[PDB]
Amino acid sequence: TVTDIILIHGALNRGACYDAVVPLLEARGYRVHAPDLTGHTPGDGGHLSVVDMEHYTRPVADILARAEGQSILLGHALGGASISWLAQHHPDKVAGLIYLTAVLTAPGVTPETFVLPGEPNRGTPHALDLIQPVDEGRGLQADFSRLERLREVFMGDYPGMPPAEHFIQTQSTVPFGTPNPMEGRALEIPRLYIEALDDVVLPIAVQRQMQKEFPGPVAVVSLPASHAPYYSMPERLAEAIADFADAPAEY
Repeated sequence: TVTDIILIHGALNRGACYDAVVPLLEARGYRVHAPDLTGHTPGDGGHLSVVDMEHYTRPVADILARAEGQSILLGHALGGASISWLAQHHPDKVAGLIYLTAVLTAPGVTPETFVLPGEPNRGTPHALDLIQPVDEGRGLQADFSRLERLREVFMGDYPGMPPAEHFIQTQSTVPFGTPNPMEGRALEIPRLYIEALDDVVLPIAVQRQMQKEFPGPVAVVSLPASHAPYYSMPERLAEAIADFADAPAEY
């Protein structure tokens, strides 16, 4: 029943960031997607172009529409906020949810609740520190005065640096404010959390707090990884992805 797997980029990234993995999941027989979200394609308008989440996530919904059977939505970092939103609006069309060191918020809880300082086990002080407001506050951009610091925190995973086709310049604050609207059939959908144990953007302590705070069971797999599992262990990540799309409920 599960024909398609859809990989979804986090803040200030692009679908290309997944290139190490797309062939590995194609091998296991799926149709593999790594779209760019609205405002994440150079020359598509940029961060200000994105009205809301329905508009931010439309490129995936388009795919989900064209799927032949079921689909699996993976999200990375802020990408978790998207697959949660889509799950509620296409629960017929998606058969499982992967949150790859991603933001998973209980219904009604926004992603900033965990990005911002809070108790208990909430916030990402490294990420707020290297990501600054721009455009009178309606976009976020990295802090290029500290490039090596940017690499240590976000690109540590890359062997050796990541290519330019992986990132964008400024990110819309739309997914940050919009709460998780999941309900009903949406919550039936199986859930798995791949957590990067060595992530210091989104620290393991915050990763578990979200699983705990989320109503209902979340299956869990654990990668000894930095911020990006895909860069440093595409195989290990690809396997645990394709084992989940083989049988999401049992897994």
